[PDB]
Amino acid sequence: LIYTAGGYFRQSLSYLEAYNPSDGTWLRLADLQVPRSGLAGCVVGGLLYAVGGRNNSPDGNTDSSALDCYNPMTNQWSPCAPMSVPRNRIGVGVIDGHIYAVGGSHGCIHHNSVERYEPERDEWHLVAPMLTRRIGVGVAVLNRLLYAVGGFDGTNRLNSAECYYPERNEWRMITAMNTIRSGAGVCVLHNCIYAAGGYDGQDQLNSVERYDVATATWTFVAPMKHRRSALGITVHQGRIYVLGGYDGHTFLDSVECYDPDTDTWSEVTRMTSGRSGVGVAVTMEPSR
Repeated sequence: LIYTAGGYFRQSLSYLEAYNPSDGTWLRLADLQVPRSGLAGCVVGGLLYAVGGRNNSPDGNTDSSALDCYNPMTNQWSPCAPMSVPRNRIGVGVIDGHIYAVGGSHGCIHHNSVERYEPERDEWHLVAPMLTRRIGVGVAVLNRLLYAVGGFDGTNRLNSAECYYPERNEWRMITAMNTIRSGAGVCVLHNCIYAAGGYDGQDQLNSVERYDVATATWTFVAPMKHRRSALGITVHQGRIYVLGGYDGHTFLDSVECYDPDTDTWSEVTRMTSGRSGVGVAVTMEPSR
């Protein structure tokens, strides 16, 4: 199952919905404890983690440092220890069962900080900061290395990408993308880092480009059918899924799937309601 948590459409949502690519169905599950947009989702030990984001309530607007975990066996949410700072429009990646929270904003502060979460101790430790302040950053893990791609620094939208070495504890710059992208969807498929969509300060983008480590190069692939930024992205059974996003006029509910063997995109499903800024991950389906 593909899970989408949170999101945004006129305000921040607490929806938690799971998609079945063979059923067609969307499952409504336990709402997030607090409505949140601009968050990230990941899966460690089967549990679905929802990280950071912001609560845009009609009453107030607060960036979040919260970490919350969802259990598909219990269909229940449980809070974890929070990060050191609120991180809206965050990126996250998993390395050896540890959650890396990357960038994001807190009010006017644009983070370059990065922190690591250890699920076995429910603890958060700060690691080496990034070379760039990046909110709306895409994050991926390839061969146990953490990559931070694109983003916005508060003044400029970025096309650069950097790599973090966990044991070396430092970041080093890599080849920049062909396109400046903030709020793109970044994932790993096979051994290539995919950057899809995003916003370049002027247009929402449908272009997709993938980074090959062996040649240290970003090459363009088949573009999506719909430009979108602040989209959700995940990989399921060797195919990429992008969910939602914002195209400058509407909050999309389109869900596109990319088949790498044919370099093509297809529209498989719509979400129950358009939204952007979701967390998205894949884990076992819940329990009847």
